[PDB]
Amino acid sequence: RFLKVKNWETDVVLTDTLHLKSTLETGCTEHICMGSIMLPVRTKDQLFPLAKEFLDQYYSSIKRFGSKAHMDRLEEVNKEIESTSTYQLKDTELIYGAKHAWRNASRCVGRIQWSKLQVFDARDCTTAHGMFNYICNHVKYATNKGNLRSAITIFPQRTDGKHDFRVWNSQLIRYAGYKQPDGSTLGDPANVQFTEICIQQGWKAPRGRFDVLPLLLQANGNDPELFQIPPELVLEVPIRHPKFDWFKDLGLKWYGLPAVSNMLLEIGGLEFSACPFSGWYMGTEIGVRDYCDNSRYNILEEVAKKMDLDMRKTSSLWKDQALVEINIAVLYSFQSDKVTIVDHHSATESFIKHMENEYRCRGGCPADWVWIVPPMSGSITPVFHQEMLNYRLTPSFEYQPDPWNTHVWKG
Amino acid sequence: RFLKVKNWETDVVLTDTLHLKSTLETGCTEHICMGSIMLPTKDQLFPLAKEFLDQYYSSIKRFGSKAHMDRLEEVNKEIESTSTYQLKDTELIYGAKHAWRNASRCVGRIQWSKLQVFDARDCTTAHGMFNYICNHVKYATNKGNLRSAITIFPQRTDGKHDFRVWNSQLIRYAGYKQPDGSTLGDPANVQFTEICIQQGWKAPRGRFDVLPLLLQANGNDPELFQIPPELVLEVPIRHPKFDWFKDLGLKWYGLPAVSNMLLEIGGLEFSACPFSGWYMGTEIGVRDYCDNSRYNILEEVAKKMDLDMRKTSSLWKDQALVEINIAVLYSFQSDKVTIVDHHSATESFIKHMENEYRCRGGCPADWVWIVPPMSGSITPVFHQEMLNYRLTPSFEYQPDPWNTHVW
Ligand code: HEM
Ligand code: HEM
Ligand SMILES: N=C(Nc1cccc(CNCCc2cccc(F)c2)c1)c1cccs1
Ligand SMILES: N=C(Nc1cccc(CNCCc2cccc(F)c2)c1)c1cccs1
Ligand SMILES: C[C@H](O)[C@H](O)[C@H]1CNc2nc(N)[nH]c(=O)c2N1
Ligand SMILES: C[C@H](O)[C@H](O)[C@H]1CNc2nc(N)[nH]c(=O)c2N1
Ligand SMILES: OC[C@@H](O)[C@@H](O)[C@H](O)[C@H](O)CO
Ligand SMILES: OC[C@@H](O)[C@@H](O)[C@H](O)[C@H](O)CO
Ligand SMILES: OC[C@@H](O)[C@@H](O)[C@H](O)[C@H](O)CO
Ligand SMILES: [Zn+2]
Repeated sequence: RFLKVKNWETDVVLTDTLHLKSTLETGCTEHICMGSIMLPVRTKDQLFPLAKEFLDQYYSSIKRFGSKAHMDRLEEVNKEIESTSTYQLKDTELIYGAKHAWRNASRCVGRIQWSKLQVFDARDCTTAHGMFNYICNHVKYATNKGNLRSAITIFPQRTDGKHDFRVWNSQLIRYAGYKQPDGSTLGDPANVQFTEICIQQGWKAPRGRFDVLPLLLQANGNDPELFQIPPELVLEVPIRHPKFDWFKDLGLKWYGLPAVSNMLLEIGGLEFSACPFSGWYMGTEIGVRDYCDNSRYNILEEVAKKMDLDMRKTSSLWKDQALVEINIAVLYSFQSDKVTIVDHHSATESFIKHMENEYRCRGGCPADWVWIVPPMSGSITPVFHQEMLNYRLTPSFEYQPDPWNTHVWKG
Repeated sequence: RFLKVKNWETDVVLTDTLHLKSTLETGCTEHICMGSIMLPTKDQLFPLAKEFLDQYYSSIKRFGSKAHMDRLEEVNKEIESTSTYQLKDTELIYGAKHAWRNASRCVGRIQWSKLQVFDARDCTTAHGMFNYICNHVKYATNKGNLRSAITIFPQRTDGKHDFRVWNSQLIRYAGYKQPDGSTLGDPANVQFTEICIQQGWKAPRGRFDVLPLLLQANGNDPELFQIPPELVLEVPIRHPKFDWFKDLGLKWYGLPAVSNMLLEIGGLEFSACPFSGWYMGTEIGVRDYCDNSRYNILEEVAKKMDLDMRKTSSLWKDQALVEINIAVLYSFQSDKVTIVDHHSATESFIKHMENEYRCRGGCPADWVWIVPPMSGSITPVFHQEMLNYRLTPSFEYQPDPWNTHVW
């Protein structure tokens, strides 16, 4: 079967066949669309078809499908599964699987970059101190003094589910949040619960507005351990505005390296529960979401005050006005400090070219419109006008529950 | 089977049961979400009529009463014999309000119970349609203090005698493809403009020519009518800070009135059912003015603001976008023509979703359409999970009549 998507700005029509390869399910049915819902231990039985399907995809991409190397590899994996109940990926297959999980990430606007990903193989890691060292190395390589390079570090896969590797942090670099007795929050409200867990575990909290959290690392299903990233490895940008000289006095800064550490990477039925990955920011992530969500740093009022906008009525668009100035400031600052960042115009235009290329060479590009459209100026970006099809391909990044909700404490 | 929607800003979780009542399909499957796609006989009729009458009688606390059973029998009788049926005035009104209530893409539904229903089922000719429409325009405009209204023309019979308004909105501007190769006026309406011309309209060929009405009664050939200028309230667009803004020569009309949809009630189909409310400001300032395939004025505005248009990362488009939208709201407000800003409208909609969950068990909502086209995440709907599903009575899309009509 074929499916068409149309761009309503350009009338360009594209044809999807890739959706035929989708296996995992969406949450939607013929009677209900779940497209705006935020959230979407294996047998030998289920494992061999997953491995075969993956290895067939890998062998086709290297133009060796049905070769002797292909056939021998299938047999080698089959034997390993029934003998040891699982299997190990070769290095090339791991690299391919990690890149493809990114290529297949339908909520990712940055996928034009998918084939340029540095893969660090950390499957020989055994302790949390080992994990600390791997993570430091990742951050230093990815940071590259501001010329950010995409990277992923892949700790040992799941075995019985009782020996998981996990990074408890939601991002490798992120700011603490502290709920005060009077009910206000100091620092980042998104991270209060995790900050509380760190303190409980022994972290000496500085209790300021931008304290970089310590790493909380779990190796081999053991209790997690606390480490501090060396400050010299944490690149940060003070935020200032090109015209508004009072902007600096808001005391804002943000870190340069976005590094997601709480997702699960699934490759050929194997589950990599610790797989921190990093790229670079699109400006709106910081200027719109981190700074301006009511439940995050919530700076809109203070900024509009300093801009002396008319705040008596929403219809003066004071929020919209302040929003734009803050976002200009974020891009200005990163650019001035030579730290990689992309604006939402550049990013969405690049995504449309990526998507079209993918339709032509791959037969499709699964994409989640709700997530691809930026959180400001939606319709003056080309993605707003682009119909998209959302489906799930493997290899993939998947959500997993926060580990404090599942961990069996050893004590 | 019982479904939860979470607001990620406030943590409020609501439980949806209303979706189990859904009849029509979504376009989605368990393998593919089509959430962002723009357009996804007598035997068929009695179940649809029964389902409708059941909800109607339930709504007036008379479910399973003799009045209920009697009407079911009566309509049954009437379909058996006539192959269709007629709604009582009360049922028609209820059904129209509920088609609005059920419109998953409509952010303004807090208003749904306040809809003036004009029954034009006695209408027979295009001149008659013109008269009803003028009366609707004048009633709804109410000198700037806009009132929601729908005018309902006769229902489909054998489908060869359709009433249709060929216009996509009652009031809209013409578009003219030019020797130049550029488009003068509104590029969305080029095709319709030409049809009007080719039917004999004498076009002024300006930037903001109010289209004539192209009205089709009883499956006959459509006829042209000019809406009395005095009934078309228009707003000149100026900015409260930029004195130069007025020199752009921008205006818009006060009355948004959709005329190309099909109203489905209890299986009956009302193919001409023009309906009107009032604007959310972004519709004009973001979409009408700034879409690339529309008036596309971002470049000229940015220029008058002397912004650095060298780099996308200066956010010159974004800055100009906000100013254009400030001007739209200020101009409508200054002239006392009802308008709602996107902050106000989306705040209302969250309150309405909460009412509907509390009083009806749910509220179908299409997040892709509900979130405004600017400043998405600073409005509360951005953070609100929504379930989309199709309830009847409903408004439905239908093919443009010129593709279908046999002249
Ligand atoms: C190279 C620069 C990149 C940019 C600018 C970028 C941009 C983004 C942004 C803006 C989002 C949405 C984030 C949010 O609102 O929470 C996102 C989602 C995502 N991207 Fe990227 N991306 C990049 C690289 C990467 C890399 C290197 C990977 C993994 C190898 C990745 C995988 C993802 C995934 C899995 C999501 C979805 C997260 C979820 O569902 O919660 N991206 N991308
Ligand atoms: C009273 C003020 C109202 C406001 C502010 C309002 C707001 C809106 C907006 C902004 C849209 C999106 C339109 C677009 O982007 O093209 C919309 C969609 C819609 N509204 Fe309303 N609405 C109002 C009243 C009404 C009324 C009176 C009806 C019907 C009786 C109605 C039925 C619809 C329908 C059916 C759609 C979806 C059209 C489609 O799917 O293409 N609304 N509403
Ligand atoms: N630019 C980036 N941003 C990014 C990419 C993927 C994921 C994320 C973080 N997503 C947060 C999702 C989330 C979590 C908790 C609550 C919530 F509302 C939303 C951020 C990158 C991070 C890593 C590589 S690129
Ligand atoms: N404020 C209004 N706006 C509005 C409400 C419903 C529908 C519309 C017009 N929608 C046009 C959607 C559309 C269709 C086909 C192609 C396209 F690009 C865009 C506008 C109202 C119109 C009537 C009552 S409220
Ligand atoms: C409820 C809704 O799905 C939720 O707010 C989504 C909307 N779109 C998003 N898009 C991105 N990129 N990131 C997000 O966190 C969200 N949040
Ligand atoms: C392709 C995409 O579905 C399309 O551009 C939609 C997105 N959301 C929208 N939302 C509204 N309210 N109106 C629209 O016309 C659209 N267009
Ligand atoms: O404070 C705890 C949160 O940071 C955490 O629960 C995240 O929201 C979660 O890891 C998803 O990002
Ligand atoms: O916490 C809700 C959002 O504000 C948050 O997830 C941001 O979008 C994220 O930090 C962007 O990178
Ligand atoms: O033509 C595509 C859109 O610009 C258009 O449908 C507007 O969104 C509409 O006129 C707003 O009322
Ligand atoms: Zn769906």
